[PDB]
Amino acid sequence: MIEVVCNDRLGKKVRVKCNTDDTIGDLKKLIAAQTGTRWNKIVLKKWYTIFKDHVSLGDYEIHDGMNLELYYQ
Repeated sequence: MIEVVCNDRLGKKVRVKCNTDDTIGDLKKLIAAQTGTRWNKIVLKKWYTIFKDHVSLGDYEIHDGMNLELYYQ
């Protein structure tokens, strides 16, 4: 299992729950299909890494309990 906190730099705090097996596309939908912040305009990047759907929480060094930057524009 892998927990990922989606810190809304815009002005909010929304924690998420997923796992290594999960992918970027799924994660994007996890938040988008909850708070309604889309999955395209939303800037979901941990520190500064391009989160591509063709992955599984690994290419960007993912751990079970980390924070991610969430910029809304």
